[PDB]
Amino acid sequence: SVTANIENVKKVAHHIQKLTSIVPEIGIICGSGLADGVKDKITIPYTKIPNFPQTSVVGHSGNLIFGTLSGRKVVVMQGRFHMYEGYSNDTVALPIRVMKLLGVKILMVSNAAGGLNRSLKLGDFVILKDHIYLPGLGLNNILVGPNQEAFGTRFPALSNAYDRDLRKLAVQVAEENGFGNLVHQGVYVMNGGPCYETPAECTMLLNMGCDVVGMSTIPEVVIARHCGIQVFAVSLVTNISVLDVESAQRAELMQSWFEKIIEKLPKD
Amino acid sequence: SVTANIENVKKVAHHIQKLTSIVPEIGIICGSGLGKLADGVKDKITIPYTKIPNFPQTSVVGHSGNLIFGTLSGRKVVVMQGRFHMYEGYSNDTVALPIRVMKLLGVKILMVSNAAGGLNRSLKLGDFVILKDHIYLPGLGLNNILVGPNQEAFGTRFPALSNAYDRDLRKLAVQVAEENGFGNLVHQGVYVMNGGPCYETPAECTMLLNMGCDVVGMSTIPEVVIARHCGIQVFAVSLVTNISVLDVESDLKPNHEEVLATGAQRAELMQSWFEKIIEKLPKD
Amino acid sequence: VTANIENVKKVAHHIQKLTSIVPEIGIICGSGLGKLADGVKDKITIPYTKIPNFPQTSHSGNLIFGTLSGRKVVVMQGRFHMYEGYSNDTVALPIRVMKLLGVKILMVSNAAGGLNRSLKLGDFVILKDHIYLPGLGLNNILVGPNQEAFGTRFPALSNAYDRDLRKLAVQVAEENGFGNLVHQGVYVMNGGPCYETPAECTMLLNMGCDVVGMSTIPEVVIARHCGIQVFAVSLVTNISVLDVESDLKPNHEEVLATGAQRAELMQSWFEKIIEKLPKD
Ligand SMILES: Nc1nc2c(Cc3cccnc3)c[nH]c2c(=O)[nH]1
Ligand SMILES: Nc1nc2c(Cc3cccnc3)c[nH]c2c(=O)[nH]1
Ligand SMILES: Nc1nc2c(Cc3cccnc3)c[nH]c2c(=O)[nH]1
Repeated sequence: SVTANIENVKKVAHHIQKLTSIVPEIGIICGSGLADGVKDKITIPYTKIPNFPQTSVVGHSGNLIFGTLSGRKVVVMQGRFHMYEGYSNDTVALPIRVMKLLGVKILMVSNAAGGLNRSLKLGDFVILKDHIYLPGLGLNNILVGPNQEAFGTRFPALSNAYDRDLRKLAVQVAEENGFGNLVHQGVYVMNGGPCYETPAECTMLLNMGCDVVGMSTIPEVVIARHCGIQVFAVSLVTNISVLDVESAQRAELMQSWFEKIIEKLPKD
Repeated sequence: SVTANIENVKKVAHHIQKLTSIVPEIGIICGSGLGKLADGVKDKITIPYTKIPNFPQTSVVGHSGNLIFGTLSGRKVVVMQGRFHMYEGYSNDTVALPIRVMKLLGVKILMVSNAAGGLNRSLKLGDFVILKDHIYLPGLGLNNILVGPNQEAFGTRFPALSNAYDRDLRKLAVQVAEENGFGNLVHQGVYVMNGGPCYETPAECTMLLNMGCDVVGMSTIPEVVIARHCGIQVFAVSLVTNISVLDVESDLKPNHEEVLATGAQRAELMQSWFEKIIEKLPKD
Repeated sequence: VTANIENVKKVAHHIQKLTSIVPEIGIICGSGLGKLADGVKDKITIPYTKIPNFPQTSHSGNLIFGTLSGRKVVVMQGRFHMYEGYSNDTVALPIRVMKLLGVKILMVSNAAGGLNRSLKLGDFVILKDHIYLPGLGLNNILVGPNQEAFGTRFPALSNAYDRDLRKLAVQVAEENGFGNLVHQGVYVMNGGPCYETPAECTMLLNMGCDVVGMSTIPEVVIARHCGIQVFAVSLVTNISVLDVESDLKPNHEEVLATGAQRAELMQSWFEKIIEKLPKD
């Protein structure tokens, strides 16, 4: 890993700009579980980008996808970097800082999560309105280390981290497209991973006021807000958390939802 | 330290197999209270960690740890004498390797004891608390022993911990305690790991109790996580070596000498308990 | 360099060659103790940069020896915070150096957010206990081989915030007419460097925490480990926001400003405490 400072980020941004003329205004991290629908698209493999972080192979590398979507210029990250895999703070931060320099103003991110809130059902959508960053509370915050002042301040507040206006809009779109009944808003808590929670851990997290639980996202969100990118994030409830020791389907819908949100985003 | 990958683990397992012919089916990590257990082992061969290439090395005021093979209640066991605790600064790979070596040697069941403070207010000094679940605070916080590339030869990328403390082994242990006349000492509860090496402040204890924790210690969970990852069945018990202090105004305090002494007091009972459990384990 | 007896001895001896003051009280100036450094009489200033192997800061820090209310003190101007990326050994060494120099009591101030709903801006919250979130999570300053020359493998934190020093500090505030500003409570450490979200604040409050900050606990842990008595106060520089719907937010400039506002009061308070410390 190398440092996500202005110098290195500039270098990566410029290489990318030589491969495409698209200036992205919206960044999309897709998680669980569209990229096609993107029109006039060019695909850049991470492997073709000097110093861009590399992904988990098996046989297949990640891609950066530029193009348009609902008439908006977007860049899509296909292939994420998760802390449980062992990646450094700098590795996880760089792609987000590269988006900033490329022009990105809004980050949209989806993930899969377990449902703690007892009123949640399988397949529900839970818009993040706040989070609890357990690793960050415990000295593994993605921002630990010298601050890169070119991107943001030493002590960031996370006041309106999940932009309330984007949340309102997303609810409105779901409502008028007839699935407002699947959509909730709640608190996402990050478990460092890679283990699923024990029933005791789930019970503790619920009593902590958490609604859903996952292993991702918060580090990106922290980096995004740090450099002034607006954030929208949703969890797909892919399972109901088990609280007692004694104890691809929604993809099309989710894609359509993001597509219809982007179409209504206020454009400068 | 060497990565706990299949290559390195294989190498260590093979060296050990050259020093003994015992194929262990039960693995025992002696904590507080299992000091005497090591002795009762019959037909035993002792292998010092120092004689095992690439096996992690221990601390014990100079004296090295040992691996002890032999039989116990007619069952073939391997006993780890000397553990690796995270607060000592050991790596994830160091702590994981011994457990993965057991897997390749044939181990099917891991039995582990430890000492812990009593958070649940109904607990008494010297009580036995069988773990039925845990809260892995370091794991929640990105210091999970499994962080890093997954070793697929041993297990999956995203393990569930559904029945981590095998319910059948727990039921059996309760039965053995009951019929041998000490069922009144035995409880079941949730163990929470504090990374250590400090004892908890009263405020921390109060928080952990309200979190739903019954006992608190500094060990064990990492081994249990590695064991479950590679499909070994787990049985674990805490000896309550002290009552957690919840009030800043108190003058009671955790004393490591008193912790060691309680362990030594219940040691004979605990050894007998493990010995009688092993004797009733369903044998393939 | 490892904070072992050999390295600490080396640093202690170098310092002792630059000054004859044997300190009995150690002061870590946080938010509010800016002015305290000045009031120190007969003072010699030693810059960290002149001390071989002493940790380096992020203008350099200084070690200030001298007297204060007739007592011999050493003042650390410039701290080492974990969020900056410093090692356990780096944070621990200065405190271990104090031990060898003669320090018996550590006084520390910091700035914190107010979780307890009864707290007001500019209040003083004497620490009577703490919750060490990084410590619970395997990032305890003491992780690693134990340095036996300084203390035991498994330290208790029974009376970490000496009850007698707390009682005294309350008495001093009371008789000097600001007893109404002073509370006692539980301090929780957030590793940092981010301010807490409303959800995190809500969780921390329900955990039983009164104030939240990013410092102090590691030094306290090292101090208690080697048997130094500890006194620590938080200045409430902001009220924690518990609601996502609010438009109030933590502002570092307002944090700095509140600190500077109460600085004179805080200095006077530490000065009048030291004056009443039982002297061997
Ligand atoms: N911590 C946690 N994460 C998840 C996820 C996210 C995930 C996990 C593994 C593979 N792919 C995605 C889904 N459910 C949960 C959960 O319950 N807890
Ligand atoms: N955190 C915590 N740990 C323990 C232990 C574990 C132990 C092992 C060896 C020596 N000393 C302690 C026992 N009791 C406690 C406890 O109360 N809290
Ligand atoms: N975590 C947290 N810390 C603080 C502080 C301390 C501080 C020191 C340096 C810069 N900024 C803040 C003051 N208030 C808070 C807070 O609310 N939360």
